[PDB]
Amino acid sequence: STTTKYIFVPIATIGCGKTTVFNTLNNLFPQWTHIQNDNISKKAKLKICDLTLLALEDDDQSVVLFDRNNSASRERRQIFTTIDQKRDEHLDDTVDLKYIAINFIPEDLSEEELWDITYNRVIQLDENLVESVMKGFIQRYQPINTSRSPDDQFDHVIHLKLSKDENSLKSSLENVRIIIDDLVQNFPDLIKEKPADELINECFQKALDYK
Ligand SMILES: Nc1nc2c(ncn2[C@@H]2O[C@H](COP(=O)(O)OP(=O)(O)O)[C@@H](O)[C@H]2O)c(=O)[nH]1
Ligand SMILES: [Mg+2]
Repeated sequence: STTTKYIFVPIATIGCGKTTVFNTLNNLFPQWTHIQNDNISKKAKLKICDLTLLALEDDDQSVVLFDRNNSASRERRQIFTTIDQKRDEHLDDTVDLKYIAINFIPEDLSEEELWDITYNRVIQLDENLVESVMKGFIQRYQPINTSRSPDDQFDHVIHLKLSKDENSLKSSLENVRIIIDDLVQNFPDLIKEKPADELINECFQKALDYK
């Protein structure tokens, strides 16, 4: 009849834990599709928006974890505009697409704290290179604003934490739990009942200790 598919869109900078969070989710939900912009050649014929629509063709596949920073508003605009104009190449008219923003940078977080947390995660000439690339994404960062274009096209926003780890609880593991609880409440057809907490912890351990 009618199928609902989902595209999870981060708003993040480097080192906020996007890949760790998305890998944890995909370990829990192997049927979801994790597309990593960092794995795509900057001269690939099919770019991330193309691979996203390619994935959503199968009745198999209903979730794309769109793994890219999108720190700048123009990068969110690209997603909405490109998917909107190309989806009829791939999907029939019975497929409803929903866009879920995954906000990695709390609105009250200072740029200083954002830098301290992410820079220490990433380091822990090539150092200068990593640092200046990280500074570029932060320089371009425009916080999510659903009161105006383009972020008003999101169907839903999940607000994550970004903290120093406290009480031996990794920030990204807390965020995995936040996402699961939010989806169970707001999109109950997607995940029917929550995975066991020990399974979430193991799936996060796998992602965290990925080298
Ligand atoms: N201490 C700590 N490290 C984390 C956390 N989340 C991710 N990391 C680590 O921080 C680094 C960057 O995480 P990653 O998921 O690759 O960030 P990305 O650039 O947004 O994809 C990796 O070495 C992760 O293992 C966290 O909550 N706490
Ligand atoms: Mg990454």
